Amino acid sequence: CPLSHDGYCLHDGVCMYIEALDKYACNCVVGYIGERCQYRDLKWW
Amino acid sequence: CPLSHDGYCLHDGVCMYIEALDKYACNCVVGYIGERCQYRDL
Repeated sequence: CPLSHDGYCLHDGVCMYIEALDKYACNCVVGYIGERCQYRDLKWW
Repeated sequence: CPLSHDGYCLHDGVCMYIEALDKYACNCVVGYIGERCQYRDL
């Protein structure tokens, strides 16, 4: 996830290093899913 | 949307009642796809 893009992850998410995923990905807010959190999971609340 | 509680259409979308079918529809905002506007179309 582009650490310079600034607004790469959508819906108030934040690009960072997720250890559990041992990668630099989008850390979305509870509910959203997808590479940049573009999708919403209505089954997850 | 006569519904008392807000949130049927996520992401600033407006809801509407389709009498003929007793079904609810949503008027998502541009860039949003889905029955209730869940998906952002990039």
